[PDB]
Amino acid sequence: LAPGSSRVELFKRQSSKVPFEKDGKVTERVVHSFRLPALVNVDGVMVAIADARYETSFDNSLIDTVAKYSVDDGETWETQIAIKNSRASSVSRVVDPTVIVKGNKLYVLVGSYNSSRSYWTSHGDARDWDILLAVGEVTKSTAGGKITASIKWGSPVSLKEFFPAEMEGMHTNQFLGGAGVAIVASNGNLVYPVQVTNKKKQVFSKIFYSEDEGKTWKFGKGRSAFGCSEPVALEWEGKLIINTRVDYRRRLVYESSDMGNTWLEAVGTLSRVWGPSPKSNQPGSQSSFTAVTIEGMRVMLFTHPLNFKGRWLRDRLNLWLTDNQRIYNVGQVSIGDENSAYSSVLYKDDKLYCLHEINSNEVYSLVFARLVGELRIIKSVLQSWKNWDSHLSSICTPAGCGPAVTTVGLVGFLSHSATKTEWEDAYRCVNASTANAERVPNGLKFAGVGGGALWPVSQQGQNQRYHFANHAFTLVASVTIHEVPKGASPLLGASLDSSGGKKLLGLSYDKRHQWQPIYGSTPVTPTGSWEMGKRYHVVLTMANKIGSVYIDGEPLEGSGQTVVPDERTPDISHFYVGGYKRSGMPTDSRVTVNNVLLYNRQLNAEEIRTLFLSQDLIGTEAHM
Ligand SMILES: CC(=O)N[C@H]1[C@H]([C@H](O)[C@H](O)CO)OC(C(=O)O)=C[C@@H]1O
Repeated sequence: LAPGSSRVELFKRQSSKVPFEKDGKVTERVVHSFRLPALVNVDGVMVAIADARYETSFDNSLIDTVAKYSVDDGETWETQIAIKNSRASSVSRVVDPTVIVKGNKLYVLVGSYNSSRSYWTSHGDARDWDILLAVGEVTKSTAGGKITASIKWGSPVSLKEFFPAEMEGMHTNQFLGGAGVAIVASNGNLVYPVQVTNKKKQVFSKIFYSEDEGKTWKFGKGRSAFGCSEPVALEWEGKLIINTRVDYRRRLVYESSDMGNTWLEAVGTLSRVWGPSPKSNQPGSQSSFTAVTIEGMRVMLFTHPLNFKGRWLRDRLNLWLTDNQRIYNVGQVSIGDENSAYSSVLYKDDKLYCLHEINSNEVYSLVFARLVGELRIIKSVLQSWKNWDSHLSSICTPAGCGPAVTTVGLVGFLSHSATKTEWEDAYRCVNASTANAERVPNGLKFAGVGGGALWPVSQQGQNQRYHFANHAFTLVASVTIHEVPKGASPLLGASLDSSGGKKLLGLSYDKRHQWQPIYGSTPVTPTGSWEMGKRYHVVLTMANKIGSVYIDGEPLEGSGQTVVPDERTPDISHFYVGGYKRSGMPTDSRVTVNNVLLYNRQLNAEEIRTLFLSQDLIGTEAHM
């Protein structure tokens, strides 16, 4: 982790002690491993909840739920056991503690097991399982001229009575919380995203919520796909966003406007973006996923390990920042190549913290980190986002003023800034690589075999921030052709393969001064007319499997065709700009490209016409 940042080993493996209560007797007991961090703020007191695995890190062993709390931002802590297991056997355990804060109360939901030695999803029945809720009340005193906190943990109550034997077809077996930190919805509901099994041993996610302060609970009727576990959720613009774990696959993300009655995959923003390993073929993880306000902008924070080592090692814990449009990698929170899987991020009084695991030889500690550097970076990126959105929106468009340039769904913008080999994203998330490029105001001039710029889509590798483009996009640019080509040459497009030979949608230009719009695999029909040196406005749109190509605000003749067979979903390799950037491709595009914009939707007619009219006003050169 970053410059200026620091940590301590707070929950220390084989060292920290907790008050182990059995049969009315308490003994300070050393704990082998601590896992499943949840870090929250209750009325100014920081509270950290986790598993205390007494003798071993094996999942199916002796576990109580431990809590530490601090009134001085983590400088000093008191320690308690928030929830004890049944003591029925040497493997009795309360597990996957999931926390909600409302007023001065901490709602903690745990699974409770008595004697099984096997993993929960493997169970053929529910005989060893219960689902419990404990409430902790947090009070503060200023006696003695100091702040003293205390937390009184009530007895756990079983919520089993609220679990229906049947759901939309299936028969239910067990459920648990998704671990970490859940929420109170804007309407006051307590909301836990939960992981549920059926008699087929399939796992799936749902919304489990209470409209009466936790006295009664209900299930939404919809669900995730099968295979989605450990769900984590936040509320964004009136809707729940449910971020799920999928072992051996990319993470799936869903939105619901009705407490889980209906679930829609968020294909246009966050779903399938985050991979659980470099090859997305290893176990997933628990993730922190919260909505916060920083310097007045509403955003989301998300953590997940990169897992270069594989299996459940889960090294290299990374933190991400997004506004539901752009997706920025803040960086690695953990240190070196240490194993570091589960985590919890907290933003309190304009300070950022992380409670996370470190794992050596299957012995786990939780470190408590002060993310000083990470918050500095975050605030710089958010400033950049605000500044450019402000710039675009402040432009008085050719009428007094016409309609504003749209920033809604604007994800990336290539304009004046660039280096010898990169065209820089003004929004700072994804740069394009270049070859044979010369800098010019608000863009690049390209020439020669192998020339052009490449804006990676699936090529981003593990984490694919532009996976929305396989469902809808609008890509815009101003282009100027300097030489008549020998035969069709490319200007702009979306490629389905690494070379650019198989295109989803694109535009090329030919020796007869015609345009060559390319609609999927359809045979190309040249059309319209172009002139050398003239600056043209180009827009490619794709939505609902149909692509269109506009020139100067006007649809090329024949635009509006099918570019995706309704069976399949595309896997776009990259966008190419100003050529293919492939030496293996024989084309030589001699062109200047300025002001490339990528939106995560199909722009409408008015929007398209406004961008056309304000071409010469949107560049970044004059304002840095
Ligand atoms: C009850 C239980 O076994 N929980 C385990 C959990 C589980 O797999 C998931 O919460 C449900 O599918 O996974 C992990 C894990 O480090 O990957 C830690 C927990 O020990």
